[PDB]
Amino acid sequence: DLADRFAELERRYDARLGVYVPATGTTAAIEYRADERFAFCSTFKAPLVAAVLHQNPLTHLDKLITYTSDDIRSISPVAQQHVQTGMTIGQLCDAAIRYSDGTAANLLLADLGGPGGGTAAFTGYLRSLGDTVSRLDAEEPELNRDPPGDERDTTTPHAIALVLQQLVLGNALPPDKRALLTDWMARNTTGAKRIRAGFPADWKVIDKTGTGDYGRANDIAVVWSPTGVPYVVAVMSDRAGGGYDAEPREALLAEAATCVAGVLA
Amino acid sequence: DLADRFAELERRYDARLGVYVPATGTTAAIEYRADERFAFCSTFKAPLVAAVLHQNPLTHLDKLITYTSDDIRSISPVAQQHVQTGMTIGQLCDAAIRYSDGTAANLLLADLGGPGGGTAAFTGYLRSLGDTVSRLDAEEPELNRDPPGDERDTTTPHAIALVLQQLVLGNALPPDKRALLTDWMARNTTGAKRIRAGFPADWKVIDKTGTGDYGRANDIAVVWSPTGVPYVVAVMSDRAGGGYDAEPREALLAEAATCVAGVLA
Amino acid sequence: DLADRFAELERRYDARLGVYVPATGTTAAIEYRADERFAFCSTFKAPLVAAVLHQNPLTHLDKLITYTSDDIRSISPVAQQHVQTGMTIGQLCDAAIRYSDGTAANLLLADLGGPGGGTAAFTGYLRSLGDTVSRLDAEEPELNRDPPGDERDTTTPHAIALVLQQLVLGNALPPDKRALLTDWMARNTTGAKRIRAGFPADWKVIDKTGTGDYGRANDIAVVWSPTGVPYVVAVMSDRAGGGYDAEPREALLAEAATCVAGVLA
Amino acid sequence: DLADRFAELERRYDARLGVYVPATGTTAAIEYRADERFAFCSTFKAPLVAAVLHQNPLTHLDKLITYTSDDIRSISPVAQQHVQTGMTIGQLCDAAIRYSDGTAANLLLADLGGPGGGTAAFTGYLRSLGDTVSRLDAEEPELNRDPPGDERDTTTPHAIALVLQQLVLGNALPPDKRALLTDWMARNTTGAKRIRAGFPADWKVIDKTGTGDYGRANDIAVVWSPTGVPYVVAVMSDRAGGGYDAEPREALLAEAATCVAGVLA
Repeated sequence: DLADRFAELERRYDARLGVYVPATGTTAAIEYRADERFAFCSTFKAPLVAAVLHQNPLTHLDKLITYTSDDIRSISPVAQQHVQTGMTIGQLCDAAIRYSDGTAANLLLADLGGPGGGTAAFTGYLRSLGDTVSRLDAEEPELNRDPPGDERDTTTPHAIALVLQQLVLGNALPPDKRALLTDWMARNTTGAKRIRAGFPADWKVIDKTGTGDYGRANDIAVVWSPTGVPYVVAVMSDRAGGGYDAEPREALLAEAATCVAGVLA
Repeated sequence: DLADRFAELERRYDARLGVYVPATGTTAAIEYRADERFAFCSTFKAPLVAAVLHQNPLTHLDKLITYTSDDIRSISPVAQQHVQTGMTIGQLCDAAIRYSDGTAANLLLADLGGPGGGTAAFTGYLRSLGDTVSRLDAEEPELNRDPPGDERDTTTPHAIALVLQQLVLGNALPPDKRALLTDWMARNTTGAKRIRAGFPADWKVIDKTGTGDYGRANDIAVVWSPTGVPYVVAVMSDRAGGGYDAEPREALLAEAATCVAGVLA
Repeated sequence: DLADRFAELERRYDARLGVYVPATGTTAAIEYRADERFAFCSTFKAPLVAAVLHQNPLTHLDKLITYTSDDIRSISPVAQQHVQTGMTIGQLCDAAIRYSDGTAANLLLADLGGPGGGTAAFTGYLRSLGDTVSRLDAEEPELNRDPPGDERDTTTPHAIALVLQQLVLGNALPPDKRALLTDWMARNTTGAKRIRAGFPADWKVIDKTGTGDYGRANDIAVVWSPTGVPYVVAVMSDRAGGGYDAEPREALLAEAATCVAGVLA
Repeated sequence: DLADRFAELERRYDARLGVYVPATGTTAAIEYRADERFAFCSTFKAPLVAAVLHQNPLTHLDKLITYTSDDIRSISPVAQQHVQTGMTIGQLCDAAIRYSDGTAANLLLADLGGPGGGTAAFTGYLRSLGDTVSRLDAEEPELNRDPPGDERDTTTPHAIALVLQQLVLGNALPPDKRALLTDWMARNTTGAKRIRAGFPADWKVIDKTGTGDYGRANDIAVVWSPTGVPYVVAVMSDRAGGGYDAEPREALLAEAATCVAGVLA
């Protein structure tokens, strides 16, 4: 059936594929390696922003945060420009979602506080919505470099999809803060060739990508059918065995998204 | 296999759906009511141009054709504007494909000459390409309103797909004339909500639409995978039971195109 | 001076140009041969529909009208298809506006009744909105062939623009009937290369074209600025020197429309 | 008389507008603050690509360039995705023009070599084409935030228009290399709401945008009339008085482009 093409796509792209689509009232749940651990990568920035939103008032977005030149460690296209000006929490939220700003993510983790620079506070927030599997242990860019098989900084397509469903479609945030998260994901600039490229243009797509070593390429997304029916699509992939320097294949994520669209149509 | 979704689409739209995709080297052929007769409607204008292209040298496209106001007996968005100046054979080809100009099609049939105002000459050209099923018996706009069950002005998704394959992908025309047909189909303006709306934007789509009474809506097309693999997609549909004035449902054709796209990925 | 470009366009196209744009609160009125008589041609079909709407209830649109093949005298892409079934008043309104159906216009004129097949009743309707200049004396297609200098079947850009302003922007019709006129004019299919081709795509354009002998080409339209400010643009032209068979030049109307857009910007 | 509308637009938008259109054989040059200095912003990426093309054979476009995470110090929608794989010189040209990739621009400046990371080499190339005014002193993103009144990283509408004319319309590049520059500018994705939005759709538009702080918004472009006559349109604007955080107003550039189109018609 459909689980055979996923294995076919795995051969043609030499990767390990993970797909989960939560079941709705009208459709059944799509699963393929759904409960196998994949690396969070940049996709954790999606619940991270929601974590800052959940515990703090809206005025917290206007707090100005200053940082130094030693604080930049990974790709940070926005943090590099404001070393003298500083950035507000809201600007750090925009950078972490739409541009995958690594340094902005580290500062938002620090805003959560606690041990591990906010990693313990973040996974603790992950447990509050019922995710007892995911875990964040390092910061950027260390979380992208974990060896295969290591359980640190990992989630699963099943686990990450249900969190995103509660955050965008559920009641994990008041409408209030919920529309801020959704709007940042709608104007994302880093995922044009992934799940968005696999769905027809008349489908609305909001997403948050993830990319790391060992050919790791992820994309969590919420799509809307042309009639307005929403779905949650979690697509993760790595190429463990091809080495640390294995190139990630975005086409595999886009090809799998077309397979999912064929079923939901 | 895929034929369960197609039947689950016929009930939702109160229509009869026909789908055929010729098999390539790596994939099998998709069929659903593939050998059932559907009305040609305006889709015959695509091989009609190929018949005029095939029978004449390239310089024949510069021949000026004159017509009167009585020749405008159907929707003719381009021929209606040049009644005083006349239009060349090449302009008649452009209008019949990109705008589905009914009057332009009738003049091109006259250019083929012969009995039935060129209908016998057109069906003969279809027989030369191996099409032993299709038949054109009337002109515009009579060909659209044949009663259900009548075999006049009908083809089948199997027959029309194999005809289109020889014209675009095969060698039924020399390269110079073949590129003229493909470009006219690429710049079509009437199929934005059919097969084009069912495939992702990174797939190239050239098509020719057809629409008539009894909720008739067809779309023949050639699609190109993002890597460059070509496919032929014939989608035809009617709702004859709903009556002469039944609206055609373009969403059904776009939804079926998304189901097919999921398989070709 | 904008009136120099209009005379420059007249020299470059070998034509006589007429332009009138009613003055709004913020802009001055554009005039060029504004009070010179030009042939109505198909542009009279816009106030003709308003005449049937104004004098008759909405239920009158469902009345079925029967006609014979001898009643088809002018370009009639829709009346030719429904000669056996007949057409309702509402369909005759649709045909007369979106496709410039000549036969549908004659049948709508007959619906106004009176002497001259409804021409005297129609000009009487023009007098009710304050237009003491325009006059319709013949039917289709005779009104398109009046010799130059003849005052029959003529209007002026000044007169026709102020009439159109009352019908779309004014209170000449109640809201329920006004929306029917605007919707047919918005989905017009015969004016894509005239006023529409001269304004940028972010401007909304509704129009009704006219074309006749002696190189007659007209276009009356209501445009909306990207911010929502409405304007009325009347553009008419003929080439009463190139002879009876002189080709009309659509580019002249489109070029003049870009000149007007430059002033309203 | 066009400079009065430009002055009204400056008051309407709280901005300073600069417009220059080089004179052709039949038309005179349009000027408004044509010799006043405006900030280059991203518009320098167009002649920068031409400088790299000019100094190297076509095979140099295949040279692979590698970079680190610190090379991403600005918005780089393409360079952020290929930091692991590296990008050839040709992709850097595509990214710097079609996506305004800041990091791709910095790498191309480095390919020119010399003092100042290639800025001195770039300004030298402008002097070879006769540009005695422009000057590039910094890299991205420092060049976008020079204080008002500072002459660094500035050009003029007069100077930038003549440079673009030599590169697209002149002989500053051989035909094989000229078509590469022209094709990249035709497929631009960042200028849909500027000069392109001010010209009618039947005009061909290739452009390169620029945006920075102090409300800086630029668009240099080459437009083609529907008959095929080309024009060069340089439109620059800033709102320095409103401060560093002043919003740029794209509508002003699109509105001014509509004023120019009315004159060139």
